[PDB]
Amino acid sequence: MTIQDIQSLAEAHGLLLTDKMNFNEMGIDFKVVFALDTKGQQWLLRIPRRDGMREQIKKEKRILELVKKHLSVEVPDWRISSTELVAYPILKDNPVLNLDYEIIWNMDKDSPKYITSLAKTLFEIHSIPEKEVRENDLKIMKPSDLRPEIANNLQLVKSEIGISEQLETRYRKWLDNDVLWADFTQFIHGDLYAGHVLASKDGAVSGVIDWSTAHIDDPAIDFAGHVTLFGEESLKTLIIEYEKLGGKVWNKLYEQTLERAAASPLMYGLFALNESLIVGAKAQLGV
Ligand SMILES: CC[C@H]1OC(=O)[C@H](C)[C@@H](O[C@H]2C[C@@](C)(OC)[C@@H](O)[C@H](C)O2)[C@H](C)[C@@H](O[C@@H]2O[C@H](C)C[C@H](N(C)C)[C@H]2O)[C@](C)(O)C[C@@H](C)CN(C)[C@H](C)[C@@H](O)[C@]1(C)O
Ligand SMILES: Nc1nc2c(ncn2[C@@H]2O[C@H](CO)[C@@H](O)[C@H]2O)c(=O)[nH]1
Repeated sequence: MTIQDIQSLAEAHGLLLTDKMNFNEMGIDFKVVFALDTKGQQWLLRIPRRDGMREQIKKEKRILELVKKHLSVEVPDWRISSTELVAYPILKDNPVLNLDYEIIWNMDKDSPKYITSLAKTLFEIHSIPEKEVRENDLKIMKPSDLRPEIANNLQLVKSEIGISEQLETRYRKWLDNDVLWADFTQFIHGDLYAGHVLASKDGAVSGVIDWSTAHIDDPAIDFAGHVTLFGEESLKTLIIEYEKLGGKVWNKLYEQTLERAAASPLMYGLFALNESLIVGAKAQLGV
C-alpha cells in the first residue's frame, strides 16, 4: 500500500496524517504502519488485509478495554477501530526484539529487570477474573477441555500437513502425562513473546502490544514464548520470581511449559489453516 492510500484511509476516519511513515509486515493478518499526524503525534496503524474481520476487531477492542484495568503496563489505546482501520498512539517503548526470520534484539538479552518486570506482568494478566472473561464473550478453555482439543489438533495436523513420527510420539506422551497438565486454567495473553513485549533498554517492561489471542487457557502457554528465546535457566528464574510475587504455579509448570514450547510447530500448523508459504514453513518445522 502506498503512503497516499494510507493517508486517504486515515482521513476517511478523521485522522490527518503526514507522508512520513514506516512499515511493518512481520505481522500476520494486518498491515502495520508507523505514521505521524499533522499535530506531531506518532500513531500505530493496523490495516486489515481482508474484508470481514469485524468480529475479531471488536473482540480485541473488548480485550484491550478489559485488560486495561488490571495491568500496570501500557496496552494499545485504540482511538480508531473500524472494520477498515485500527489506530492507536504509539506506546512508550520499543519491542524487546524485532524479527525480519532473524532476531534483532533491542535490549540486552540477559537484562535482569526483564525477568522481574515480565514476572510482574504475567502475574497481573493471570489474575484477571473469569467472570469478566466470560462476560466479554471470550473463549474459555478449562483443563478438562485442554487435552482432547490438543488431540483434535494432532489429528487435523498429521493428515492435512504431515507430522514427524518423533513429533507425534512426543505430543502423545505430553497428552499422556496427567502430572504435566494444571488443575487450573487462567486468563492468558495467548501470543506472548519478546516481540510483543515493550521495554526500555535496561529491560523494564513498559507495555504488551497484541491482545487478539487472549482467552482463558493453560498458564504455561504464556511462559513458553519466553523459554524459546531466553533458554531454560532464564525460564526457571522467571518461574521463581513469578511464584515469589504470588503467582499460581504447580509442581510441573516448568516441564509443561517445555512441552508447550515443543508443541510450537503443531499449533503453528493448526493456525495456518490459509497461506501456502506458512504451510510450507510449518511442513518444514514439522517433518
Ligand atoms: C525466537 C525466535 C523464533 O520465534 C518463535 O519461535 C516464537 C516463540 C513463536 O511462538 C511460539 C510460542 C507461542 C506461545 O507464541 C508466542 C506459541 O503460540 C507458538 C505457536 O510458538 C512464534 C511467534 C510463532 O508465531 C506464532 O504462531 C502462532 C501459531 C500464531 C501467532 N500469532 C500470529 C497469533 C504467531 O505469533 C511461529 C509459529 O514460530 C511463527 C512462524 C510463522 C515463524 N517461525 C518459525 C519463526 C522463524 C520463529 O521460529 C522465530 C521468529 O525464529
Ligand atoms: N514501537 C512500537 N512498535 C509497535 C507498536 N505496536 C506494534 N508495533 C510493532 O508492530 C508489530 C505488529 O503489531 C509488532 O510486532 C511490533 O514490532 C507500538 O506501540 N510501538
